[PDB]
Amino acid sequence: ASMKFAVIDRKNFTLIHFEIEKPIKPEILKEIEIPSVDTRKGVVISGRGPIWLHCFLAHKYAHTPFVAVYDPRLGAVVVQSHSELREGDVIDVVVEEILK
Amino acid sequence: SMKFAVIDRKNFTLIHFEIEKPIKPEILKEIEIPSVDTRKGVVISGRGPIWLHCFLAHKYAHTPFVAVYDPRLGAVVVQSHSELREGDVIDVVVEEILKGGVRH
RNA sequence: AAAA
Repeated sequence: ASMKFAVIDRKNFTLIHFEIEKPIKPEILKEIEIPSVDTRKGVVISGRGPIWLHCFLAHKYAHTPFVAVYDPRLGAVVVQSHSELREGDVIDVVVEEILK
Repeated sequence: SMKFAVIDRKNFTLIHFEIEKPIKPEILKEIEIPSVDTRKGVVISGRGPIWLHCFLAHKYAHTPFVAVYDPRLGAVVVQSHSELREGDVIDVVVEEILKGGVRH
């Protein structure tokens, strides 16, 4: 109720975008229901929210080919590469254009 | 462009980074990661992009836990393989730990 | 709290 996920399918990743309605407390990490994804595709995590929410979510998709964190300045920065891409690679995605 | 300060405690290693100027994602290919005592959890702290924080949290996932410093709260546990649970907050004040300047 |  403080938080909601939009899950968008793309060829090479699933986009997971969160929207925080009101300021969250860390106790929420114990209660959050994470979106299920196609585990054969990497994940791009997007949203305006605390660094600890991002780190929590990135860890929760570590079992996928890669995890990329959305930077509105750049695209999605690969922060974990298990089976695909390299850390520091940028995926050319504009999340604002998908959501608008 | 970015340097590390390693602060050894009994309960955790505090890794604090400092950025001299804006970094580019390419830096993640070049960064040398401080080695830690892997039998103690890690607290990550610093002023930098969310992707840097996520990159560092994953690089210390082989330790008992990874906590991310929030100046409003303390160190929020984002990963645990210890008594600590995700969403637990470690009472640290990094601003006070760093007073007087730490060599990076 | 998308460069705590």
